[PDB]
Amino acid sequence: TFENYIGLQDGFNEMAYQMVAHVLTLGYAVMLAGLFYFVLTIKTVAPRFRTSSVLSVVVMVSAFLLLYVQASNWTESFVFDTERGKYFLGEGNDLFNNGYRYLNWLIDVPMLLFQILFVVTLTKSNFSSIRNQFWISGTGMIVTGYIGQFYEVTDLTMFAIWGAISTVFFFHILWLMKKVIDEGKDGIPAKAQETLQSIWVLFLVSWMLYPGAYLMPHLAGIEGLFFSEIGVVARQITYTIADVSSKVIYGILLTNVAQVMS
Amino acid sequence: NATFENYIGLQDGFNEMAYQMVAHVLTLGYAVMLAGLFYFVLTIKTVAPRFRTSSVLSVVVMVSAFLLLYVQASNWTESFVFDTERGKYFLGEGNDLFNNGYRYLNWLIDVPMLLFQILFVVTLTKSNFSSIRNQFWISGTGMIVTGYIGQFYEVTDLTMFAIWGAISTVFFFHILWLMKKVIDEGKDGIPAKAQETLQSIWVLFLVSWMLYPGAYLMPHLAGIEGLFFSEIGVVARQITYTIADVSSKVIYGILLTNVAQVMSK
Ligand SMILES: *C/C=C(C)/C=C/C=C(C)/C=C/C1=C(C)CCCC1(C)C
Ligand SMILES: *C/C=C(C)/C=C/C=C(C)/C=C/C1=C(C)CCCC1(C)C
Repeated sequence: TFENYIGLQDGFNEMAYQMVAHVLTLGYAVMLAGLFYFVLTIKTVAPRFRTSSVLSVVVMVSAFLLLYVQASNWTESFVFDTERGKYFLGEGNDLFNNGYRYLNWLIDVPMLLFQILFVVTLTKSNFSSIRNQFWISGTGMIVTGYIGQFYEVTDLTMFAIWGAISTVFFFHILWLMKKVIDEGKDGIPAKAQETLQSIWVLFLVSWMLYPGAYLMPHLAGIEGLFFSEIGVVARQITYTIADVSSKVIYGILLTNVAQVMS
Repeated sequence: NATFENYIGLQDGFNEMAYQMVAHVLTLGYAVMLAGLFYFVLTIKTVAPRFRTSSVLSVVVMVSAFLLLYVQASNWTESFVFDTERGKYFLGEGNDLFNNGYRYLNWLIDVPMLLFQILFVVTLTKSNFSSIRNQFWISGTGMIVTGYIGQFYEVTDLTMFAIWGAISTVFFFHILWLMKKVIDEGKDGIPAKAQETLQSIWVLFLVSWMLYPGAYLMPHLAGIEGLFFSEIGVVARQITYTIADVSSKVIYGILLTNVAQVMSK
């Protein structure tokens, strides 16, 4: 409950509050933009690759609704105070919770992991085990990382152990994902492999922003510059930077591969 | 292995009346979506800011429903070729009507939005907003996904048709149970006029959403399939789907603004 500590203790200034709102807003705006693209490029690809576009489409709705709800929740959860000149947390149900983002990833991560297996062929690996290990590891990554965030402020020590258990589940993801890229690369045109490598480095970078934002409150030391409203701002841009990269750009690039393969 | 509309269009064919009635009801469909879009943009100012998230969601539902119902109308016109020997329309050139993908893509997109938006209007006393949303999404998505999968076996494998269709009804009965809770809970504490509208919303939700399995699963469940395995059944199902979409999207969103307008006073 990092945002609710800052939101109630220090408060949010007008710039910070309206930035998180605006960033989240264009976040769900580009989600619907990416959805428009994936529907249009469904007959651009062969029937074999149309499962990937649907997975992109399904991912687009869920990210939009998440970014949509979190944008609405952010607008309503913090009420302006006239005497102090800041926005403070207030009472209701349906308050802004960054853990809702986690539960979204619980289902979005496997889809984003699966849909490349529908684009990319597996050589010297069976589709079942790869997909099956993707599922358990990514799910195991998110659930324990979900747990650690509960101790983001009250217990930094549990925040450490739980958040570290998941980052090896992360390292599992990258260790199963690399061969998917590798084995699927050779055999198809080299330009599609170059795309696929860009898809890998993009994969690498964007998926580090999610533990990187998980480390925003305690980056400039435990309670430094980022244990403030700017650390709350910084976290929500980062997520929005990651979400476009991890989903829209990632799916757009998986389609180019599917288009190149006809 | 074959869609109901594909089999009829490839084997039996379509006489002029049936062929033009499907396009007619499809064009009427997106016309109602475009007209509903006018209402929602025009009413966005009639509610307090906290309820414009629901109105804009309706706008989003209208745009995508309009666009996707539009492509279906265009595809229906372009996918069939007239045969002068039979006086009928036959799907040609390996046109599969996209396996009704645009129809199911439309449902895949709109269903979560339709379920999500009522939480932006209605206030909850006992339930966890995030968990309701997650369940809504899981059930709604699985329903349409399993509906699209089983739709390929309606003419071929009755066993596979039943196993996927029965799975879609699991998700469906779960949605009904959820939507009933949200509405019954959101009635507490609000003016009785919005309570009455919320009940009309429930009844409308119940009936309209029921029309989709009615046109797909209930013909086989009652043994009336076979009488509809023709061009008549293709038209009857499309008309039912279109009436259901107007009710579940446009009429649904209108009543939501009426609740938000009462609570915005
Ligand atoms: C569309 C959403 C995406 C791709 C989410 C990705 C999630 C992760 C790579 C983040 C996992 C975490 C860690 C590696 C460290 C501990 C906490 C987490 C869950 C943020
Ligand atoms: C606006 C889009 C809507 C409301 C469409 C929703 C679809 C359903 C409520 C129906 C789903 C189905 C079943 C319950 C059983 C058989 C398979 C379906 C997809 C027709």
